[PDB]
Amino acid sequence: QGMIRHTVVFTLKHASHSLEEKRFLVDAKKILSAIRGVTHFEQLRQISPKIDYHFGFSMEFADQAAYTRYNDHPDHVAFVRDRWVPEVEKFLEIDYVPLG
Amino acid sequence: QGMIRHTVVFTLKHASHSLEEKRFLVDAKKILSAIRGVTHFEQLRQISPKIDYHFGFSMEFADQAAYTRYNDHPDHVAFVRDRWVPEVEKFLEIDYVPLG
Repeated sequence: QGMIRHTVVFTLKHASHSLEEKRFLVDAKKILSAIRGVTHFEQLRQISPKIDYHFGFSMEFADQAAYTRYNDHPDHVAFVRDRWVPEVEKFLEIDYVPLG
Repeated sequence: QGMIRHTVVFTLKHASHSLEEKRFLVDAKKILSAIRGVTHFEQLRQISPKIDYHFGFSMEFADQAAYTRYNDHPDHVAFVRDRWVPEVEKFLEIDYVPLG
């Protein structure tokens, strides 16, 4: 079936430009980009005024197997439990594959 | 300020797998990818079951000037008036710049 582009757009509970915000972004990058199968991990600022999300993470997986293996990796599980759930205010997951 | 990744996630009023759906996608690609400043135009299928959008378009602009010039291009204006507004059920625009 092929390549999957996994993305998440989000807003944190932390104040804009704070050290808490910086630390979430810096730590997420270090942790998530190190997981086997994660490719082209990018941190983004969301700039459209129409939707109320401040940031995004984007990455690509060779296939659904790699995506599932990332999701279930202990480092990802720990990150979601210990950082994402407590610090993220709101989010949308948007995953893509090439049209076909 | 730099590169802008312009994306739109959407659902059409047309039935899934129909010729009307095919034609919207085929024509959007031909029209939009030909506009000066549009780079890496990609048509995508949205696959997360959590959000109710079927497709996405993604493209990149060198800067905000190129983005604005695409938006205001007669071909884009005509496409939005004649195809997007009448055929799109719902959508979200999510634009990104590199964090940073």
